[PDB]
Amino acid sequence: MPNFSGNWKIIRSENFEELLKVLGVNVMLRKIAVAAASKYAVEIKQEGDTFYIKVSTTVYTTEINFKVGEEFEEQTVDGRPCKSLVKWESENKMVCEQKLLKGEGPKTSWTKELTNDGELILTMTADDVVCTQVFVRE
Repeated sequence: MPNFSGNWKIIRSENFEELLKVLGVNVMLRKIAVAAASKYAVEIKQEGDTFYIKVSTTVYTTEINFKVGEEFEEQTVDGRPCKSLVKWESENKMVCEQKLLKGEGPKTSWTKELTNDGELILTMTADDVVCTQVFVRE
């Protein structure tokens, strides 16, 4: 039945550069990351509380597996290892809070939401700054 499961292709990406900036990515790389971000695809397999997610661009791909409620390890957007915990927020929104394994750094989090008109909305936060990316079904 229609849920988060499927194959998504980004259609819009607001605030990406500003986010990477908070994470101390230099300008040339930020510019390249913005370019790479327009080929963000996401594959989601969802069964109940349980999530498989492949995010990729042209040259890079990552997979996460999580169950809502259960702690799991992943990377932040700037690729630092962190412990992550996802909770539902309503029927079709989950929110994930992160804490770093080693080190100090910015407060990061992310959210995924299925909208009523069939878009997948992703937000990623670093302190005061919130990136938003919209996807549609491949």
